[PDB]
Amino acid sequence: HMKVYLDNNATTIVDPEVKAAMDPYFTQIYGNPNSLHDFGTECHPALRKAMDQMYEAIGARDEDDIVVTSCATESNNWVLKGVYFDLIKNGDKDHIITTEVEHPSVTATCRWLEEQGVRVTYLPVNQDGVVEAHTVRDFITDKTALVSIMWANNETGAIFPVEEISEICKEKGVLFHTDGVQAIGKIPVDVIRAGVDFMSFSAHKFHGPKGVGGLYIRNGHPLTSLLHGGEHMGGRRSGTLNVPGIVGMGKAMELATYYLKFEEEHVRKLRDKLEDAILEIPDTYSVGPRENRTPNTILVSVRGVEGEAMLWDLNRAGIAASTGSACASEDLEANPIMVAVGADSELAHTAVRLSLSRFTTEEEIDYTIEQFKKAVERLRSISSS
Amino acid sequence: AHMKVYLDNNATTIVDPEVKAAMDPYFTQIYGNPNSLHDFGTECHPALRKAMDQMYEAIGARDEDDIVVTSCATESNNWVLKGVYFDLIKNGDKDHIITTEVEHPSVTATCRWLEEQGVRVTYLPVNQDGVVEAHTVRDFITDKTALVSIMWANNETGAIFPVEEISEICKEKGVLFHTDGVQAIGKIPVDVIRAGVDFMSFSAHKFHGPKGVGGLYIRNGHPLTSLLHGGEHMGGRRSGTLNVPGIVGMGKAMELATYYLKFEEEHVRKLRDKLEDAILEIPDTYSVGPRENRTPNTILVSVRGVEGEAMLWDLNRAGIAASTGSACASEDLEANPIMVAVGADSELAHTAVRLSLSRFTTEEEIDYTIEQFKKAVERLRSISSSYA
Repeated sequence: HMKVYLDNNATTIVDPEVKAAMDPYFTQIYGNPNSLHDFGTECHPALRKAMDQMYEAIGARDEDDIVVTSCATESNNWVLKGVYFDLIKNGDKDHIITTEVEHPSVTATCRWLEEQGVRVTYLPVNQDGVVEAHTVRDFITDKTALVSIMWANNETGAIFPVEEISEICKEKGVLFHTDGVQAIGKIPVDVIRAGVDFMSFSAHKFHGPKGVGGLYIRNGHPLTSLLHGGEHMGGRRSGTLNVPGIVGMGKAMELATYYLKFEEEHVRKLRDKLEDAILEIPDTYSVGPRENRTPNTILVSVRGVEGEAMLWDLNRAGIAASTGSACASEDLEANPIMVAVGADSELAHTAVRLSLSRFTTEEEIDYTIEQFKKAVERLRSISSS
Repeated sequence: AHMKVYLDNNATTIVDPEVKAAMDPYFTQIYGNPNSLHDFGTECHPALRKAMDQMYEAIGARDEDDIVVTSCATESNNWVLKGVYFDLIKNGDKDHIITTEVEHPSVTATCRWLEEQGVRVTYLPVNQDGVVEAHTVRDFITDKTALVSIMWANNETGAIFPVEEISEICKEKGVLFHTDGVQAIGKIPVDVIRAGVDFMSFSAHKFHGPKGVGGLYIRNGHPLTSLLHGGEHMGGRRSGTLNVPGIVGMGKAMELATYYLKFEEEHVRKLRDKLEDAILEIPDTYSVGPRENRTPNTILVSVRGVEGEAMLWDLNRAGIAASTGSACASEDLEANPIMVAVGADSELAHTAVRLSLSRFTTEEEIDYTIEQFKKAVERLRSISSSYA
């Protein structure tokens, strides 16, 4: 029996060196950075180094702004509700474009905004689990305020063509926000090559602590504060700084870009080994093309078995994984495949999501393969066909 | 001379080594998402349950009430103000909020933005004793008042507001009552039912908890439109992955704060009174606010000849951390010169030195601060051409 964590898309372990970087800023270094005395300013070089690491990690420039939030949920709420306030309730706009596969912090916010008179089109997702740039350009009107498309999906790992969406969005002169939580540490992130106006991210996705996130803004574009008050974060988000959170997030983001620049094959090779091994089981289908998928993600549908049952038989074996919505369909060759769908569909079935990280060992993978085979055989023997 | 001494506790506090020890496992040892169904995710569930229990017991909340964990009391204040505006003003029949001129910027600036959306706001001035009394709030409530938001205790003077009577008046008039209780936890007894409040904001890093975590208490699970929408974290009232270390730390810190409350009432109050008496032995010095209505750990002293910012800077050169506080010159009923609390945006305001202790303050630190304070006053009065 071995405990194995493959739910990294939900949360990640804090790198011990990141935790060590955070350690002094609880009891040793505790002053408020907004104070003028030496106790308050003692953490200022650490905050500056952290902010520099974040700017460097995402390819932001000096002109741009990076506001530290409590989580990417805050960031999504902030950009959606602030653009609604700026260009819809006090502007001449009334439309937002997004996808039916976004994180709940975007979907539920969009539904509340629709409860405030905003027209929102949740764009359906194509066979590859992606939304393409021509659909969105066909859906931009003269009243569209904002296009909000996640950078990569958390259930399938599919990468969205955020750059092409940016080109079109700039053509129509509409702001572009992306939920980039799944991008940091897994794919190259250059927010000027992506052309996005706003980007949300979360530290606990790339081995930073929980309780700290960020929102990126291009060229300090105006965005009404979600949290008003004091002049923390350039007067854009009030409240005492989560000093350990900031220090840790910066260290984690630097480490994420280092391990993507060199440790890129270790995670990708283990993901592909696991996926090949699982796909050698009869009547298994992996959702989404691997060549457009983050290196750490598999979303597998097992026929005969149900995703929750597969999840709990894995959990009994010490393996943590999660669920993902999928729909039954075919390709152009008329071969049955499993494809992405919004969770709120009736044609969705639960597939098993397995997400690795840079801390996954090959032994963990051998154990996971063996236990996956075991669970599949035991459970197909007890149900349906 | 130089000794580092921290007397700016009303701004932020050191994390109790026990709170840090309670937090340590929940970064790398226990890291699963509490919203997951596998054992990795649920492993932290008992710590969250225990922390939530610690909070409810610490503030005297009941089982019906809700305690939603926020990122900071700034979040809580923004949430309560903007949510009541959404519920009872934009989609209701109210348009008035009553508050004070001495609120934290989290509430003042929010109120000004609400005024920018058509909300009538009355910033009630604060009296000589540095407090707003219940009868004036009653005089200002109409049948359009949606919410009364008055801080529990002031962060510059430490003056305690009569939140119980204000609640009584609010309940007679049937208007919701929110308090910024950040300054109350660890310094005064906090029972949110005896205070009669409908909403209360608090922040962990004020009572020796970590930065990045706060809370909002809600009576009886009163409806309040979410500031952060999404998943159903915190009963669907505040989305976003739980700050597990922050929650555990906040629970431990709140338990410690209520335990140490009598240490703070006795010993810390004794050290505060020593420092304040010693400082008041200097000619032309005035303590803002009556002590018999003040949190045990706070002094706001106005010096006549010296300027507050200069006094802060050379005190810091001596290793002493303190802060500023707004004050206005006045007289008492006997026509004796006194310094009284005033909003920061007044032009009749000058800077007084704020000194705030904690349960970690030593009598050596107090003695050193007394000596260095006297030195700085003498030094800066010795350079004045005006002072006499």
